[PDB]
Order: sequence, then structure tokens, then C-alpha cells
Amino acid sequence: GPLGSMKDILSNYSNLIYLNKYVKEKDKYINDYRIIRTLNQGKFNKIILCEKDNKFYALKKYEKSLLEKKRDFTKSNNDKISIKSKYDDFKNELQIITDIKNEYCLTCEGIITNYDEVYIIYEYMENDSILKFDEYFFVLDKNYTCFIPIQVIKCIIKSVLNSFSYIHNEKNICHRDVKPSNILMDKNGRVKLSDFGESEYMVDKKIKGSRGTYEFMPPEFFSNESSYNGAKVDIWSLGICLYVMFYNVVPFSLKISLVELFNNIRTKNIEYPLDRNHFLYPLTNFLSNEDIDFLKLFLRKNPAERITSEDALKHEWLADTNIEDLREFSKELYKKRKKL
Ligand SMILES: NC1=NC(=O)C([C@@H]2CCNC(=O)C3=NC(Br)=CC32)=N1
Repeated sequence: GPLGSMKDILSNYSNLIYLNKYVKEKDKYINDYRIIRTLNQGKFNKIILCEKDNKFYALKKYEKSLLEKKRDFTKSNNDKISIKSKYDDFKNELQIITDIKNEYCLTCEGIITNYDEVYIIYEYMENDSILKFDEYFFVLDKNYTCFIPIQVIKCIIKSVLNSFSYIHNEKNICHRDVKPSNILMDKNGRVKLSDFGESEYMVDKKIKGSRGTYEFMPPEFFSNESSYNGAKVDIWSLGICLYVMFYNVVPFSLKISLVELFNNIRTKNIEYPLDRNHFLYPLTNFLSNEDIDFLKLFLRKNPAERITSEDALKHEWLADTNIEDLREFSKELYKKRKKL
């Protein structure tokens, strides 16, 4: 149960670098990585775009002294209350990051620390996330409202599935937070699963839940079960990601107030119209039977009836996948970002 000190966790890491910040002229460095701008601030960590050798990198900053103060209740097994700081959570996130090595997952290239401040060195995925959220999901702009073409979606889904194969099957890790935010894309254009901050190791293929992002949580979480199968949880979440990719919106879980949310998921049936339906009125093409055939296999309420990562991978939908679809999109999308 109890993980040790950070030192004990990183005691087996082979590329642990000693923290050295410094300032040369108007520029701020972290071990030769020049600080450009912060790409995204998640208020448990920030992600920093950096430069070293005419190459771009992305360095996830964590801070022990800031994280150990944030302390929520968890309630133990034994009546007597237990407390867990968000730093405890990071201890587990480290261990995980420390052993992800995969071409479909975001793998770190080295960890920089002084045992308080941590910087995790990742490759820079020039196209940020799969989609960006602001009152709704969009590709590039709020004024330009484009839908990711289906021929390209396939790749994205195929690519993440492969990630799933590695974390579930090779590593025995459940992601527990599959989200457009965490599905990252470069210019070339590969797609890699990232962010392991809710991830944990499975026990006989299962997890102990009520943790992640509410609209991406499976119906199981709303039964009297305590152990849910980890793989299928990730799969459901990918289903939501697909739904989001389809109609650029969250399913029945349309935010506003969240009792409506938690009371719907477990029993309410998902409506499957044609792309712009949900998105028409905050502005004032579409899809086929086969498209929904695949998404429904993902979003089945009973998880045992829900499609495996195995069956999904070898399905008729992804049979006609072409990486040239993802390549052109990613290369063109990158062209539009450069000066935006
Ligand atoms: N949730 C996230 N965990 C992460 O490690 C990231 C990264 C770091 C990987 N590389 C990049 O280039 C990124 N661009 C953007 Br936006 C975010 C990220 N996000």
C-alpha cells in the first residue's frame, strides 16, 4: 500500500538528472532547457514548452511543497479517518511514468528533480491534444467549426487501442482518464496516450473506483459493485472520446448541473443523430449506420457486453484504416497552427 519517499521511488530510474536552474540574459533555463511558454496549466502540474539544440521539448512540472498541502479525505477501511494529500497521488503517478516505454504512449526521456520540484521530459507533440475544450470541443477555432473527418478518426482510435494493448496487457495499468485532452498528436502525425495522474495498477484485472473525469466515468461506477474491470473502464472512456469526435460534444452527460449527469449515464439511452445536431444552435458533414455500429460497441452499459480492445482492433470499421489520412490531416493542421 504505502509507497516510500520520492528518492525511494526514483532509486531505480537510470536517467534521473540533478535540478539546475539558471538565467542567461533574459532567458530562464532548466538544465539547458530554455523556458519558452507554458503549454497547459492543470493546477496539479504545469506543462512547459522548452528548447534544447534547435529541438522542442515539453517538461511537466510538479511541486512537492505545493502538492503535499492539498489534502482531501478518502475514508479508510476501519472507521477511523484516513487523509491523502495530492502528493501521495503523485508518488503513484511517478512509479507509473517511471516504467511506461511505448511508441503509442507518451514515454518520458528523463526526470529532473531536487526531490521537491520534478520535471518530466517529454517529446513535444506539435498539434497539442486531439481536441480542445471551451464551452465545447473544437479543432482550431470557435469561429471555424470543423469536424475531424471519419477516415482520420479511425487512425486516432486505432492508435489509442494499441496504447491500451500495452498498458492493460503488458504493463497491467489502467489509465482511468482517457479524454481528448490526454490524446496527443504531433505533425507527422502520430497519436500517443498521455497523462497518468489517475492511473493505477490493476488487481486481477480490476480497480477500485469513483476516480477520474465525471462525464467519462462508466455506468458501473453507479452500481453497488466495488471492483470494476479496468480494461472496460478505459474502453468506455474511449467511447466517449469517439462520441466527442463524432459530434464534437459530450454524450448525454451535457454538463450544466451534474445530478442530471449521474442520474442519466447508468440508465438513459444515448442519442445518435448527425454531427452538427448538438452543435447547430450554439452558432446560429454527417455519418452512417456503420459508424454508430462501432461506437455503440464501445458505449454499452453492461461492461461485460462491452467490446474488448482485442475485438475492436480487428473490426470491419478499422479494416480500411490508412495512416496517410492521419498524416495529411496532421501535416495540414500543423500548417494552420503555425502563426494562429
Ligand atoms: N496532460 C498531459 N500530460 C502530459 O504529459 C502532456 C504534454 C506533454 C507531452 N508533450 C506535449 O507536447 C504536450 N502538449 C500539450 Br497541450 C500537453 C503536452 N499533457
